[PDB]
Amino acid sequence: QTAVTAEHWVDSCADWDAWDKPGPPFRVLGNTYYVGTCGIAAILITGDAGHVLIDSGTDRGAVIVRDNIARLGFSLSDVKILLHSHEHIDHVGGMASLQSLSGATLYASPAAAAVMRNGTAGEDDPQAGASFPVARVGGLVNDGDQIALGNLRLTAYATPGHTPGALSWQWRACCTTLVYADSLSPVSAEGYRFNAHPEYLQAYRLGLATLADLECDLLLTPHPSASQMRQRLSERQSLAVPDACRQYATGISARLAQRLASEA
Ligand SMILES: [Zn+2]
Ligand SMILES: [Zn+2]
Repeated sequence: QTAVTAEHWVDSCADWDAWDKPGPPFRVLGNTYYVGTCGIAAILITGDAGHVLIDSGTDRGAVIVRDNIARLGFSLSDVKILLHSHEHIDHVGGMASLQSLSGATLYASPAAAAVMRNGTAGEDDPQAGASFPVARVGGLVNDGDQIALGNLRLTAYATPGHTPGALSWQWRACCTTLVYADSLSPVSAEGYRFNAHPEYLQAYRLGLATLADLECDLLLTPHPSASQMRQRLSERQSLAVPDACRQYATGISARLAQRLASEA
C-alpha cells in the first residue's frame, strides 16, 4: 500500500551512490525485487521453480546482493538462472561468486560471454583499458531469445553501444511489464572515439529504436539513478511511468547525438 523497505532505501541510498555501498532490498512489483547496492542494481525475480537474478555488481557488491536475497527470505540455491545487463566490472564483476555459491547457470550474449570467460574486455568495448574472476557461462543469449524457469519468462533484446554484448531484459510481473534497460550511455575510455566504428553505431541505433518501442510500463536500470529510481520511489506511489522506455531511449539518443558532436 506503499514501499516499506523502498522508503528505507531512499533514506539509506542516495543518487549516484557508491557502487559497493551496502543498501537494503525492496520489492519492485509482485515477484520482482531489488537486491542490489545503493549504486549498482541487481534484479531478483522469484518463481515456483526457482528464481532468476540479473547482474551481480562488483565482487564486493555481490556480497551485498547475497545478503539482500537472504534479508528477503529467499534461498540463494533457489536462484537457478543468472542474467546480465552488460559485461562491465561494476555489474558482472562478482558473477563468478554468485554462480559458485548458488549453482545457477549463467546465460550471456556471445560478446558478453567472451568477457566472462576471460574476466576482462574486450577489443571493441568502448571502455577497454579492471579484471574480475572468470565465470562459467552455460548458455548463449541472442536477440529476442526467451528465458524460461517454471512460471517465469524473460525476453532479451540486444542493445549494444555501451558494450558490444549489452542486453535489455523484459518480463511481466503479476499485469505490469517491466524492462531492465541497459545503461546504453555513450561513455568510453579516453581515446576510444565512437565515430571510428560505424558498424558499431548502426547496431547502437537498432537497439535504441527497439527499446523505445517495447511494451514497457516500469523501467529499471543497472545504475538506479539512470531512470531516476530514487526520485520515483520518493516522489510517487509506483515506479511505473507511461512511455518509460520511450523517454529513456530518446534521452540516450540525445546523449549519443551530443557524443558524436564531440567528434570534431
Ligand atoms: Zn558499463
Ligand atoms: Zn555501469
